[PDB]
Amino acid sequence: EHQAIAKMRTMIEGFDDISHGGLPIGRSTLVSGTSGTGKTLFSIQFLYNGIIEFDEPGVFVTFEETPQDIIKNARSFGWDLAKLVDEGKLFILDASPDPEGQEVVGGFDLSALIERINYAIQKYRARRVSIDSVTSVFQQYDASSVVRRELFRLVARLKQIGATTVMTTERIEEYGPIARYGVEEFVSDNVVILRNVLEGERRRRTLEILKLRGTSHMKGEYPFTITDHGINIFPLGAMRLTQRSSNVRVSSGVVRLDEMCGGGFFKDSIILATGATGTGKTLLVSRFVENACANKERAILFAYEESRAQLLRNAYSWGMDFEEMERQNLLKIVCAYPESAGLEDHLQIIKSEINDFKPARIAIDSLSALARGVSNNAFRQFVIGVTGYAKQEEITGLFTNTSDQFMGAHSITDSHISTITDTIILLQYVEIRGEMSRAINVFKMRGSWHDKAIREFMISDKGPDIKDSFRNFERIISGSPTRIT
Amino acid sequence: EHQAIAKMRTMIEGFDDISHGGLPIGRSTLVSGTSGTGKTLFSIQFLYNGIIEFDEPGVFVTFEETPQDIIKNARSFGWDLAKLVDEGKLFILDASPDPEGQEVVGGFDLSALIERINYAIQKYRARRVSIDSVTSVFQQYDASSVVRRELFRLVARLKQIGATTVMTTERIEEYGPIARYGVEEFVSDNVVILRNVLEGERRRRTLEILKLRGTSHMKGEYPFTITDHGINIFPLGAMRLTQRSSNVRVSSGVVRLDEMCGGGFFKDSIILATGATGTGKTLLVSRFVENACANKERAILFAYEESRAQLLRNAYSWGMDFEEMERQNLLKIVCAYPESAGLEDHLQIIKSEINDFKPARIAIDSLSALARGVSNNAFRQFVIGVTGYAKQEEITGLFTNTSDQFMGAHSITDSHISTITDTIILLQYVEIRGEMSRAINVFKMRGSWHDKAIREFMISDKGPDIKDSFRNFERIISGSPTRITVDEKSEL
Amino acid sequence: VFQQYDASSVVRRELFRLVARLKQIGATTVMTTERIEEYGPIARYGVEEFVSDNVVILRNVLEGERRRRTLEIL
Ligand SMILES: Nc1ncnc2c1ncn2[C@@H]1O[C@H](COP(=O)(O)OP(=O)(O)OP(=O)(O)O)[C@@H](O)[C@H]1O
Ligand SMILES: Nc1ncnc2c1ncn2[C@@H]1O[C@H](COP(=O)(O)OP(=O)(O)OP(=O)(O)O)[C@@H](O)[C@H]1O
Ligand SMILES: Nc1ncnc2c1ncn2[C@@H]1O[C@H](COP(=O)(O)OP(=O)(O)OP(=O)(O)O)[C@@H](O)[C@H]1O
Ligand SMILES: Nc1ncnc2c1ncn2[C@@H]1O[C@H](COP(=O)(O)OP(=O)(O)OP(=O)(O)O)[C@@H](O)[C@H]1O
Ligand SMILES: [Mg+2]
Ligand SMILES: [Mg+2]
Repeated sequence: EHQAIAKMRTMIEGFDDISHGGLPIGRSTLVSGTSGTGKTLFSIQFLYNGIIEFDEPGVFVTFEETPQDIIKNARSFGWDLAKLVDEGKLFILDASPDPEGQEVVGGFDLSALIERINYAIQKYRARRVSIDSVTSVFQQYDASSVVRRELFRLVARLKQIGATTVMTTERIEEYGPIARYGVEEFVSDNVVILRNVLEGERRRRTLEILKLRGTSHMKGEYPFTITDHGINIFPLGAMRLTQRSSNVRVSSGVVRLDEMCGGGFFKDSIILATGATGTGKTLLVSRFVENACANKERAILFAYEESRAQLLRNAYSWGMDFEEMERQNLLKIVCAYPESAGLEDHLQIIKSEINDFKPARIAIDSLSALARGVSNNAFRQFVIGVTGYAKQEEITGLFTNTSDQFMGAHSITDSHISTITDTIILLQYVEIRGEMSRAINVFKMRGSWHDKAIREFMISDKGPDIKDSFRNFERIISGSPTRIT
Repeated sequence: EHQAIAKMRTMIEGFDDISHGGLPIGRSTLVSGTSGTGKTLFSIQFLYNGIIEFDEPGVFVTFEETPQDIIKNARSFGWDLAKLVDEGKLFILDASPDPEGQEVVGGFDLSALIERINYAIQKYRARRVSIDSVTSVFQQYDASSVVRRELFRLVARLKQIGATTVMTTERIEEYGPIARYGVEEFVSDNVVILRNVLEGERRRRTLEILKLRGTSHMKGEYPFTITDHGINIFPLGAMRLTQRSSNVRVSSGVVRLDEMCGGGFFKDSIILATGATGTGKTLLVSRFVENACANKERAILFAYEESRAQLLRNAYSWGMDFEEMERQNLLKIVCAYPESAGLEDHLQIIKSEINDFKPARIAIDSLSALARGVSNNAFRQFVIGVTGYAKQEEITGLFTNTSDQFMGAHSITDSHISTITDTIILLQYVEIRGEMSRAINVFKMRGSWHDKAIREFMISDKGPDIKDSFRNFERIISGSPTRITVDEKSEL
Repeated sequence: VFQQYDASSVVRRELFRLVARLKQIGATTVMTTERIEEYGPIARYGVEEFVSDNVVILRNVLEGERRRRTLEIL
């Protein structure tokens, strides 16, 4: 044809954005990865989504797994392929070998198979084809050049037939050659690499479109997660800087704080509370989560440092009954150890729960605990993710950070998140006469005026009481002021 | 079946959590690793727990070790296989070669072996199968493709038989190919990798479930230990943030402290005492452990810096008789150099002893010492483990930390554990008039009010005496203050 | 000895034969092997590791021009 290469949607979450529309129609895409990367799942989801969203029949050619198994496995994702096979929308073509045995039936090899796939295609009026582990077929006794030819032959016949195909390959090195024979890379029109990178005893799955002959696509690796719903990719670099921005205000749950912020936090905003350990970030969170219930709004408190029970003990000791918020179905507590997941996973759990609960406010107690272990770059990516999501969803977010050093801290954040944020509330210890007092300061607020004082404050059962500034002192920011008389 | 694959529990501690229920029934799981990683043990434990806990017979196929040796080595874990063989619950089928000699044993091999296996399975009504090192079978003269097919044949036949199987393979590189031929990884539906990673001159064993076709499972490596009870895995990432939390108070063993903490520590709480060397962390510990005996409760003191003798000399000089606490069976001391093991080992020793003694209190004199060498992330993981265990077990835990720099310390912890902890007791030196005095502060307390004073304190034979704050000083925290007030008293 | 002209599988069989006969005889044996890399495969043919009951690795590590010998029971 005379125009811009057309793409078939995969409907696999996030993939069509990365690929700028989908898989190129009528050509085949190589998808390779090491064991357990999700090659097989990709290729099934491509067919399954075809059938269920466009009523495009599919043909799935298997060389190793058994059709019963392919079917059985899909149940993991709540997919009934046996039904689809019955309705004639899906056809799994068994090309695996005889557990029993013979060695002279496939002397007509590529040729013959190519006929059965063409027969199947015509028969079911197939639009999508997935060949699972072509690699395993020549893993009979071949050399690079022999593979290049067979692959080419196949790709080509399918091109003639007009089918959009997904071919699956295996690799042994996460960052080494693209597929086993260092030849499939160049014979396909498109290449997709699925990686399961190790790094620190944790595993991180990434998907990469290495090339799409004829169109554009997002470059590099994107994290993804295999869930009950199959492959889920987050193109964190595909999120646009187009979030809605209002002037409406909301309370912090602490009136005086509201005053200092020039009448409260903005609804559309990302508020950061930083401070040495024990300064009172968590008390603010409690208070901010409570204010959303007293106004009959839903709030989620994602906790990564305290148990659901402890959170309740400490909250109740500050007034506020978290128990009720729970029943009233106005407040939801989560709680998990940063270690019980990858940032990718965490991010999704968060999104996920936000979707099932549709909160108005959200508080993540200690981003600084989520940064444990992870790389700064991996972590920043996470923050932009959760931040950006809350921002485009009109949810007001309160995030917490504990600074590594009490008193004398020379930066707002050790991870340098402060720019990714709209409002920064800052808590610090101040040594006043052999005692450790606290001080709160609205460091910055983006669309408002806010107070510039570093007010001292106390914590009682009643909660946070913000008092006055240390007017008669110098170097209050050092943590060790110098009362000047 | 219209259901997603079901799993068989291995009962191997920690494994069913990592594998979300067990191994997939009717399929085979490839377990591979380098020499001495624990392959053979995993496979034996899988059959053993199969028989002892569900009365599911097992067939163990062996290609290299002798049935007598497999039975003999299992005695290391208190397992009498010879008995089970006897009662027809376990059947070791010997597939090893005879120390004499025959050629061309590749063909009939698989097939014969397969009905030998089928025969045995059918004969004993086996539900579980372990094939030990299939690897060694084609290690007769083969190339990758021949391996791939043979494997496939075998797995397949077993699938047909309906057996849940554990297959074992060797590797030569800790992070190299999954299994010798670079082919086994793909033929198997499930793959488990046992690693015995070096690093420093210590070895750390990890288990990873790489893939389970059909279901979910935890990802990554998990440290485990081989013990007299076999493989023991700690899914430190599977521990849930659901620990019970009470408002009950308990004493620190120092009244004045108790006041400062708004009436003593919380029963449910992790306490951290920090400060430069010689400030008295160990004194606080001793006192905290004694307090649990004087109340006839059990306490364990895991010490990593002092001998059991030294602890006793120093204790007695502070009053408190550790001798009695011992006899009375209320106090138990441990002691061990951080270097005499890996963090995984330590964590387990701690847990183990907490189970045999059921303490109400526990103190670890110096986390800081356990941090010697180990990486920060390995360490933090360790702390969350001991910390969380303590917490879900209602045991009050006091941990100690020596800061790397006396005076001027700008962070509570050098390893940044301060967020993992409920109450923080800080000890510091204060230079006052050419002399080194001490100060004690309750830096933070999660559920109470605590005192914000940086009180000076002395140490005598009576123990710790907490005096008053340094009100007329600026830069206390810095360790080197400055006195103030320029108006003594004059006329009108 | 097999450094005469052999491949991995031939070595595994021969070793196994020897070790086996020795165990029958009732002897407690120490068998020595060479390696070329201080941290690579355990022994030459990457096969002796699994054929023996116990494995001990002697290392002589370089690192900064000094040499440090270590013994490990693997
Ligand atoms: N419901 C589920 N929830 C979470 N993860 C799942 C679920 N089902 C399967 N998985 C995961 O997905 C993986 C499946 O990968 P898959 O079968 O797609 O093919 P593959 O890894 O590409 O290739 P191979 O045929 O070599 O195994 C499993 O290893 C497992 O980690
Ligand atoms: N009932 C109470 N009465 C007086 N002060 C309290 C009370 N509860 C807590 N506090 C004070 O508040 C502090 C608790 O801090 P909080 O739980 O708000 O979290 P944080 O400082 O933000 O974070 P983290 O606890 O992880 O360091 C304690 O140090 C203590 O001084
Ligand atoms: N009771 C025990 N306590 C602690 N460790 C033990 C005990 N018994 C055995 N071990 C350890 O476990 C190891 C046994 O490993 P195992 O026999 O399970 O198989 P392998 O290493 O997987 O394979 P192979 O030795 O056949 O190459 C020993 O090397 C030893 O380190
Ligand atoms: N009988 C005593 N009388 C007066 N002071 C004592 C007595 N015993 C110990 N001390 C003092 O207490 C200090 C001992 O410190 P302690 O045993 O409390 O542990 P630490 O400071 O926490 O840790 P570490 O000893 O490893 O540095 C000595 O430096 C000394 O000044
Ligand atoms: Mg907190
Ligand atoms: Mg000490």
